[PDB]
Amino acid sequence: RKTIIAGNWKMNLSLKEAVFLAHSIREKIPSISKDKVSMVFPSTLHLENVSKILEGSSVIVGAQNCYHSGLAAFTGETSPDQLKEIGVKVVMVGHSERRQFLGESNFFCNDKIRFLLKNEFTVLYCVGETLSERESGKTLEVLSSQIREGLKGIDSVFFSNLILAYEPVWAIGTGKVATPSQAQEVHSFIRKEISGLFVGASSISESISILYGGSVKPDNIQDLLKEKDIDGGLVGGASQKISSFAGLF
Amino acid sequence: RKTIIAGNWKMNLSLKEAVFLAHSIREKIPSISKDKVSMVFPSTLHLENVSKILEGSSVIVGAQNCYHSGLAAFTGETSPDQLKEIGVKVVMVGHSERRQFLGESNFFCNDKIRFLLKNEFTVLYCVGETLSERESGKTLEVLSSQIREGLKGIDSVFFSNLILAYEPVWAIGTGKVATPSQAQEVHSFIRKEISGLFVGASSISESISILYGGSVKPDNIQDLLKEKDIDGGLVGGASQKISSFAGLF
Repeated sequence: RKTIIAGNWKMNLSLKEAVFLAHSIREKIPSISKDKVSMVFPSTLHLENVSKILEGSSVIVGAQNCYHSGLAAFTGETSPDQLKEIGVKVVMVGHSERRQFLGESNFFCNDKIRFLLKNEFTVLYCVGETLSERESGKTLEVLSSQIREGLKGIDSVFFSNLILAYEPVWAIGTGKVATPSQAQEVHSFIRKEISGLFVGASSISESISILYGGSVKPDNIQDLLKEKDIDGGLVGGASQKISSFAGLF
Repeated sequence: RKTIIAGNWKMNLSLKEAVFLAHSIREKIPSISKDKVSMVFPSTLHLENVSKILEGSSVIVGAQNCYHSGLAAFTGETSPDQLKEIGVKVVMVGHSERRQFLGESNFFCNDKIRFLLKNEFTVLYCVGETLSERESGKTLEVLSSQIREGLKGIDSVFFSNLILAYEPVWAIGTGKVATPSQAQEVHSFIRKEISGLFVGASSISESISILYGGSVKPDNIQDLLKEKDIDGGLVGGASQKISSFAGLF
């Protein structure tokens, strides 16, 4: 099981800032990442640039979203054919901001995930429940649906290229705040749902990385990683400056 | 009233192809565009690149989509702040592929359009009805709604930066085929709806460019431009190779 520290740059950075961050990362992170996998997700407008900078390093670049098609007539969308051409082979699916602000359903996630995994991409699939869902007792039902419907029909032989993240959307500026034990109990559940997904899923459920996607910072990373089923972080704000990002490793 | 020939590269091109097309365009189109405005819309992954190539030329670059926010926490989205930084000041809203495959509503179009126009961008707003809408007699109701709800609350002083396109989605591989008179009667209607949008809209309705977005090719462009209310093209396939694109001017 890999430990992964993934920085999500969201739509927060200028191209100037992205390029400075990329160079800073390339100079520092490979020397301190050690056993941990380093990953970054720049805005699509900046991917080509950032990708050229990080070429030759151990820092993996991913896209924040894509559409489930090769080159074709889909105005506004990015194709995995376009990403592959610039060496980007990781794509994020189902981020809470996309589910909430862009109306992405489990089913649209599933079509992305099927396409990406069939075509040799790594997928970083995000799940998580809102405060209203949690307050209504729907944590289990929502997570279980996100996993089952998100991963429906995916050939088990492709799960080696699937990474999960749990976003405690309920604590995300709500301002409930999530403890490492609260995160742990969700990660254990999620891992148990993977173990039930298809016949013979026992080994895959134990090797799959499940990253924590709530608030992750140098001051709480070690406490999160100590939890048995937490395998890293999908990190927001702290990933967007070199000093905080480097502090995670 | 400007005549505009806008090429939509959709998600159809590799970065290699986009860069070759950009250089080809820069070398040829400025010498033949003459009175016509030339515009291109590359995939977002390629915009930085293409934008650098076309810098200093008369060929205008636009984005195929964006979100209605400055830099902020919207995973997967592109900000007009990011576009402005690389000199892209035109954004397309409401393309039929986005309405159909990405579920974009009139209201989500309206929020994009309000944000873009408030912040000194030019907007290329696409409208059009499906075969089922047309067959049901909803052409008027659909177009009228797309315009009224799309442009709700937009300060009239910003309409100078609004361009329209009509996509005859009903004829778009359906395979009904649209004549220049059929296009004309829609463009005249659309122009009449703009003239009713706000008090004193008479002059703006006569100066606004309304581009035809059905099948546009060197062999039918002159027949389309002869129609009284057709002011250019938003062009798909023919825009994606230099010889066909140059044939439009």
